[PDB]
Amino acid sequence: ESADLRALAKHLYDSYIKSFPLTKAKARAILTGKTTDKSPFVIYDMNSLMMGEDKIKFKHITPLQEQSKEVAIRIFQGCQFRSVEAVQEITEYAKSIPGFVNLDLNDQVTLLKYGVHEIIYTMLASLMNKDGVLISEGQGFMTREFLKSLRKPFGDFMEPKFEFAVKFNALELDDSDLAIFIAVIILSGDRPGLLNVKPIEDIQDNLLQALELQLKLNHPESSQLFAKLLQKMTDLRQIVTEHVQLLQVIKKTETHPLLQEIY
Amino acid sequence: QLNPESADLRALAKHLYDSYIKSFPLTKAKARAILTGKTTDKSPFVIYDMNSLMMGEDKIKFKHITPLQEQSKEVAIRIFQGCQFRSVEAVQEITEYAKSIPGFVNLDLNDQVTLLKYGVHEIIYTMLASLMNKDGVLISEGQGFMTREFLKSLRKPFGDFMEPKFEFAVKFNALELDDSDLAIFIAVIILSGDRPGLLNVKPIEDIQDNLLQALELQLKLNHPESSQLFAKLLQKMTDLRQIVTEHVQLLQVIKKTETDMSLHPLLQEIYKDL
Ligand SMILES: *C(/C=C\CCCCC)=C1/C(=O)C=C[C@@H]1C/C=C\CCCC(=O)O
Ligand SMILES: *C(/C=C\CCCCC)=C1\C(=O)C=C[C@@H]1C/C=C\CCCC(=O)O
Repeated sequence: ESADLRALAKHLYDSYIKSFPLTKAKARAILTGKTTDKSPFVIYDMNSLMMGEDKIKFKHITPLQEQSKEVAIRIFQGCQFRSVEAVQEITEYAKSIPGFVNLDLNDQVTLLKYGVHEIIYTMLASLMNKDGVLISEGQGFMTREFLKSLRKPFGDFMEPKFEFAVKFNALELDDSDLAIFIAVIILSGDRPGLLNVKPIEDIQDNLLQALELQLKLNHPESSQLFAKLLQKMTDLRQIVTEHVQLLQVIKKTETHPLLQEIY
Repeated sequence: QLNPESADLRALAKHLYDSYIKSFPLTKAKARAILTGKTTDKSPFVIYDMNSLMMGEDKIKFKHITPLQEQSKEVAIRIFQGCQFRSVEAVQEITEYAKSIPGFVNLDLNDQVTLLKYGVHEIIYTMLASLMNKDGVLISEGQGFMTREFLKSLRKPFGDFMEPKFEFAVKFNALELDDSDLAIFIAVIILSGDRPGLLNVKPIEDIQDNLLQALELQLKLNHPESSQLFAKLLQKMTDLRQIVTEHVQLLQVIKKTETDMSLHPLLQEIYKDL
């Protein structure tokens, strides 16, 4: 049924673009030249960040008064706001994956709950390079060295992912490939608390076929790509528990009685 | 049917299965023939308590897995000293298995040592799975069987080193893999490239790309019904990591709780900034 897989690939790609504003393609051009011609505001140091707040006016996160008086905190604060946006973008895409909405409600919640981080890192890679990462709509670009520049637990917190980004992007996958790759991550049957694994596994099984095919056609040239891709999930889990430990440390910091609530 | 290029890969599969057998005494075929009690000559002595723990050392072979030492007042540790030496032995075998992997000895010496460094544990847990069933694991090479419940009780930290294993084992054994499969898979594992500090990474990838192809053909030929087993097996590699990680974690605590216990240079050198 290799007529079914190619149609399931298109559907997911179609849905991936509707649910996600900044594609991997759009993101790439901006890290190179066909910037539309409208280049991104490079945040390279303190004064570039400060000035950043009003030019790119990512004053969605930065608004809130009583707090924003210690730079790196206002930035982490940022990474959180956008992550919350993304999680609703992921949830929506998810609901586009055939069979998902038909699963036991709890499991949908459960698969989403345990799979959004793996998916946020995966796409964060679509938007970063060895030296930097696109922020807010693609308007900005925060430097890698400026990130290590942050002090306390912040200094290195992003550096883990930069290393993961390089390796992952070396695979040179495009959105066409990522849409399917993301459907697989969600349909993971080893998520704790699941109640009906058979359905989920069957779905991922059909997704893994559609991906294997996608990769063969999209990259005849590259051998065993499918295999190196599945192997990356090992990095992702490992990267996701670590980030989960730094959270632990920042919780040796002081960071409203309705903000932490949402998050 | 079998195109020239594919036939070239079957050769590889048969060469590793051959080197695998020749390097590992207790294969999965033997281990299952023991665990599934299809025998009256291959019956293991079960250890599910101190009593039989005492019975076991008397009954089954034991040229001191736990070397020179009078009964170090605690079983949970005796088991561990033995469960330690046993691993150093596996790295030995695994190291010999590697050498047979085509192109592996032809690599920068420094890289060989690193491919193992990271690959040795992911492999020990893969194979240890062959010696397990939901209820326990074989010891002494089939001669004994230590029940999963006895272990889980050992004590304070010591009763926590084995759950992850049984946890993986039952899920991994679920794939129903056989020796000729494991041999190729374990070769892939060693031949990573995604391993840290690997000086020359390219050559590693060219060898793995091959091992991965061999595994792909093998699994399809050996499991015509197993839909996407190739993939399902590759994902299991992530479980392999959490197990290793979590272990390292447990070991450090243990490196503080028990001041008189000894690791092993080799075991420590793997963990040495792992
Ligand atoms: C931000 C930090 C924490 C996320 C919340 C954790 C819950 C326990 C993350 C980080 O540093 C790595 C990924 C995210 C970044 C946020 C958005 C990425 C944008 C990718 C896109 O949608 O194109
Ligand atoms: C050894 C206990 C029993 C194995 C019996 C079979 C012999 C034929 C266990 C095991 O397999 C899982 C953990 C431990 C050995 C593994 C690593 C040694 C120390 C490194 C560490 O994880 O701390």
